[PDB]
Amino acid sequence: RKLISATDIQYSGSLLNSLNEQRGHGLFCDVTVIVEDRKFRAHKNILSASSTYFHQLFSVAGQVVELSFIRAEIFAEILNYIYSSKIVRVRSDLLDELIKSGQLLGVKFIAELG
Amino acid sequence: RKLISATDIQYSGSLLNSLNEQRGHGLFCDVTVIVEDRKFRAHKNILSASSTYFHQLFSVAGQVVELSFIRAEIFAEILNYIYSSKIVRVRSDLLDELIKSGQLLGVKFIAELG
Repeated sequence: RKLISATDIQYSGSLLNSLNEQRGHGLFCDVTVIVEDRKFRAHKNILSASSTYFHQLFSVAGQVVELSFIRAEIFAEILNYIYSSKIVRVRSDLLDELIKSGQLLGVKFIAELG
Repeated sequence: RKLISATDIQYSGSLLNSLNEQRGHGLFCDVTVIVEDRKFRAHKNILSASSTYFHQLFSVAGQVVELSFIRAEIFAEILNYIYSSKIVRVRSDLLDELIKSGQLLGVKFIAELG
């Protein structure tokens, strides 16, 4: 008569990495985000969960969203984070800009790097 | 002239928890799994990433999958893990059974509790 609990310390990382690979190939991706003229394919369940702006958007029909006021390479970073929990070796000047796009999109961790 | 990296230690947990809540309400869920006569709503991107059996299934059309040889309450646990990275206070006798369903579904961490 006993209870067992187990935690998979590596789960989160492998999941996220599989999910990031999925979006690299468009696997299971149900939305396309267009920034400047670059198109990012992605998963609504992930963006909704992690972004208050996308949370708002995806409570209604929509397969395409067009964003302004944010550069493609900056948005690329927001996604990389959304799909890894990390920003990695970002250059110090792009930071202020990155922080702002996090603010616009409601990605708390990016918004609050300052 | 400098590079910045940041890691969000809490990201994985919040993401997973938001995702688990989503499936509790069927939000963004694109598959239904029927075990015994219980129906579980879920996300293909998550199950594909985490289960080799579902990975196989979801490379083709299909909105419903019917499983046999696995009890509902046992499958419920596999999902809870898939959506938390943890099994929590599982009773010791159900374990052997849980391990087997992990084997059938190809959920490495569950398969390898022995």
